[PDB]
Amino acid sequence: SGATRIQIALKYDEKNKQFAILIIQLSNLSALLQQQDQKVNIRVAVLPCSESTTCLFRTRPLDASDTLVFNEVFWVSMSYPALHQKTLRVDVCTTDRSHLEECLGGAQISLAEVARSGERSTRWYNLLS
Amino acid sequence: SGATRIQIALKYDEKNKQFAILIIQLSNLSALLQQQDQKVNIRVAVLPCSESTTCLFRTRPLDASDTLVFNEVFWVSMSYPALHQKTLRVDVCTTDRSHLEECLGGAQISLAEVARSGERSTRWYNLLS
Repeated sequence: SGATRIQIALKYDEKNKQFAILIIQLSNLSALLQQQDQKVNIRVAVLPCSESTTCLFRTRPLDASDTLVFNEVFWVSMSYPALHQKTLRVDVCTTDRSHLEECLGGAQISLAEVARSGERSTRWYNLLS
Repeated sequence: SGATRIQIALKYDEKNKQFAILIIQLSNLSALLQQQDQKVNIRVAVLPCSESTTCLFRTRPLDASDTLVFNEVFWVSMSYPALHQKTLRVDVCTTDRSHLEECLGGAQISLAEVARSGERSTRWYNLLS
């Protein structure tokens, strides 16, 4: 049925010493989901996790659909040299009133080549189980 | 201190419907490897694994060193559409004196954005322990 993909924009803000992560959307989510009516969120982790900062984020949950748009931004306080040692982990997760994440697949994105300046990069990433 | 990084070149060859993975070198390997007189190899997986074609590759082992150059190229036979669904999993592994193949760290590289054109990308990728 193919790969599920997530589109993510990334941008560093040197003026404020902060990194922006824009979770845009999922495509071909049908490929990753067998059941019906499920709620989906995306868990975002900036790894390895520095203990003097929040490194774990979760989108709001939305009704599963083959294309699914979140458009949520997450800001992380981090210097550029520190940012370049990091990897971004994003996981598509199923959830219910039990409040247990069932994270069915994800991507990992080395941040070593994030630009210090200029425009955001916006790329599609395959999810792996 | 810092991330160990791997430098990898990627290029699709549409004339022969094949994909090239050039494992160039490790950098700052001392971040992940403290033990002495170890030999190190790079394991390379194109996932998910179409059990027809060959998915798993592995460099020769070399004596561990903070900068470590391999320059090995692995060729994968598959059409661009199939390649566009895959993810590349690379790991830095020791070959212990007792034939343990325990792995120190790795990276995950979505291939969704490899150019059919055959434009050669050469990038550094952080490794997560």
